[PDB]
Amino acid sequence: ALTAQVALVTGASRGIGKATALALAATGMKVVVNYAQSSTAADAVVAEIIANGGEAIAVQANVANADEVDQLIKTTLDKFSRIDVLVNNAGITRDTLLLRMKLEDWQAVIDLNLTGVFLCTKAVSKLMLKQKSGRIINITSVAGMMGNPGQANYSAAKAGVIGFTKTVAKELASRGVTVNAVAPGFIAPILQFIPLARYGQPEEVAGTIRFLATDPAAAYITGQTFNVDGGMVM
Amino acid sequence: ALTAQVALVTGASRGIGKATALALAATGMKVVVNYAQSSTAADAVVAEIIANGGEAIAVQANVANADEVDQLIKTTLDKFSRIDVLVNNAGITRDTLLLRMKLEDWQAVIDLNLTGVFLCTKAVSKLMLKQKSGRIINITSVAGMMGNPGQANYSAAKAGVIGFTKTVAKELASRGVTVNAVAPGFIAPILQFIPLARYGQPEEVAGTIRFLATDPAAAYITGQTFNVDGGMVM
Repeated sequence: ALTAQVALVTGASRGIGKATALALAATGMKVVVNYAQSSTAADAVVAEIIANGGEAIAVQANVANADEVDQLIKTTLDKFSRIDVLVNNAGITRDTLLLRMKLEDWQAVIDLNLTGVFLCTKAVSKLMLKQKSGRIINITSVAGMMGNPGQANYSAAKAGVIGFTKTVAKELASRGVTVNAVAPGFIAPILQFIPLARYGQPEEVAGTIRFLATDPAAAYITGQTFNVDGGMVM
Repeated sequence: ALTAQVALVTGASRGIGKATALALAATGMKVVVNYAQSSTAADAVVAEIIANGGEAIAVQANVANADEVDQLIKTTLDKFSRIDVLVNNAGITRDTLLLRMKLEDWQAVIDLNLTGVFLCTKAVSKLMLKQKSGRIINITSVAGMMGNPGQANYSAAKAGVIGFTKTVAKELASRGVTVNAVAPGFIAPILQFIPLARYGQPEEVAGTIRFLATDPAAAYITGQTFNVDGGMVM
């Protein structure tokens, strides 16, 4: 039951991750609020969760580093003893046109946004396969789907995440574990590409993540990419 | 509020349509259960909605016919005075290989599955534009997305619905009206194409439709095709 389930959300301190943490806890899930450096933001997310009648803890971990991913999971299990949903939300950008892009700026975006997804997903997969249940939601981006100048690294990483999602969905499906992606568009030069003529709100992405993560209907949904983008892609 | 909102569901007497009527009504919406020739079954859907504390009426119309569609809308408006969501679920199959496919069987499938969607969507569009709110969900099919031998007509119609969905999404967006599609897979030879290794249940398609139709998060979602297919397409 949702009130006994546990969610791990990476980079959950602000924006989409914060809203996702709040949304998941609102369904009754216990939530691990992961952060890299911004402990204060994370503590405030936890506080809000507790104020609204839920449980949560803030755990520091840079999810580009395997060692720290292990510890993030370890701490999550110590406190809550299980993991039911993983939301891979941690990411960075280092925008620059291709011809100016330093290797380190390519590599840092690949390391966290793509390899970080591999590391966390591999770590929770074993747990989910054992208990024969689980839902994994990877945060991709419209940039990954349509391309966007100045983001050759970010779009490569985010598209990588989508391909990774489809494969892992197929690997874990026999145990009923779902694996999906959510693609936010422009979330609070731009509006001409957004039919709904406004920026999205983080709650709107969070609500969609929460549908995939917790709705009984989404037990039969896996390997998909759900866009929350005002109509930007299709 | 959902408790004062009105949903029209076409082809609602059984299967995905019936589960959808029940799901929307459980959020508190007043539901019009449209049927063509299954009045007894439609009455039973209405009864169950009412028995669970909701509001619904059954209304006869063959939505392939432009006149019956306007009568459907009129009766709906006479009773509930507004339409906030439309679910275009009515459809038929006339399966055969292309080389044996009679024009009449091609045409009948195009008339209901694609042209029926045009008629209902246009009819409610003006209502939704004027009141500056509304959500339209078109039921498509994985057959329209991937192709399926024996279904040149059904796949053409259902792909058409998707292209239609995208255009209408763009047209109605400025008023905040969303237009999406839901692609069911195999819903209760075949299982090799479904990673989750089972048939879907009607309630799982209905819950996804209900999310798009009623969830605040889905206000920023338009022009999308949400697959409920156990992973069949990606």
